[PDB]
Amino acid sequence: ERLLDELTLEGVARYMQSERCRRVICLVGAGISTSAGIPDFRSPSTGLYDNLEKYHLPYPEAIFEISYFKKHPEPFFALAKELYPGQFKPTICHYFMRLLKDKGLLLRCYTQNIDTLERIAGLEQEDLVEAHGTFYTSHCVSASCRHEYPLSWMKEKIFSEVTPKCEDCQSLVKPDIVFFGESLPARFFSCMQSDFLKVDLLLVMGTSLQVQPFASLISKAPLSTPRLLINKEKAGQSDPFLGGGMDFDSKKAYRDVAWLGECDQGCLALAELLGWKKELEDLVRREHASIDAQS
Ligand SMILES: Cc1cc(C)nc(SCC(=O)Nc2ncc(Cc3cccc4ccccc34)s2)n1
Ligand SMILES: [Cl-]
Ligand SMILES: [Zn+2]
Repeated sequence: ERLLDELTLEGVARYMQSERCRRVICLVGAGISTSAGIPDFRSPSTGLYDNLEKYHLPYPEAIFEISYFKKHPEPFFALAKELYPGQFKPTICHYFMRLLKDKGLLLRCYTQNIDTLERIAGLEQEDLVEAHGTFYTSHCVSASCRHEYPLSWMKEKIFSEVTPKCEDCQSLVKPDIVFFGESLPARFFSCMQSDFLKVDLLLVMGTSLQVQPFASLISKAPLSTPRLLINKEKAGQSDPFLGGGMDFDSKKAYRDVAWLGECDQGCLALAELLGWKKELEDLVRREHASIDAQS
């Protein structure tokens, strides 16, 4: 009775092009941006926080915490300068999502990433749930002010090593990323409650589904909704020690498919099956050319 004729990428592609699949939700994480030269910011093994000792922190995790930021914002802003990407070129995976949008198939992209590449690739605010926030906008932290500043303004402050202060009230201005101690945006919960009633396919790309509540999203899909993981490692299965998890491989598997490899290569393989490879190549090459040519 299952919706996929077989538990393979080919089965997913046939399902996507059938009349049964009209609304796709993408859940994406750091694995979709590594080929753009942006390392994973939740990983202690990616060499982003190896030299925090210059910042003289009371403990290493203080730099992620909101109360420490509001008291001592300088370490965060110096780290932001050190980690600021040298270019923002979205990957094949980002542009595959733009094609889903262009084809009328994209219900929503939920991202754990803060790098803004989804927006550069042409996903609009309405299409996006930035579950961990984003650098795309920043706000004055004073509750009576909340003046919004664009990334161009925040970048200038970061690179000139001037602690960003609100022009209206002189309070700190903070990028709209979710620090430890802050709540996830209300938009995440609002959109989840509606979108998961409407989803025909979950495309899970570049996330190991380990950080909550973003990981628990997969259990919100209807039981029939196929779920395709494109990721370097299998993820989302039930923990044998702790315990709607992914079932790729048992005799009871019926809807979950794992494609294990680089996110770009998986999206390229899917686009090829769909007949979209030329469209995707042309889109990526033209957008990359435009980005390379920024003068
Ligand atoms: C600086 C910058 C600007 C843009 C547009 N894009 C990027 S992507 C590269 C990168 O990994 N950056 C990073 N900046 C800060 C990082 C750690 C961090 C520390 C404290 C709180 C966090 C709260 C939430 C999330 C992270 C937080 S990682 N980075
Ligand atoms: Cl993760
Ligand atoms: Zn202000």
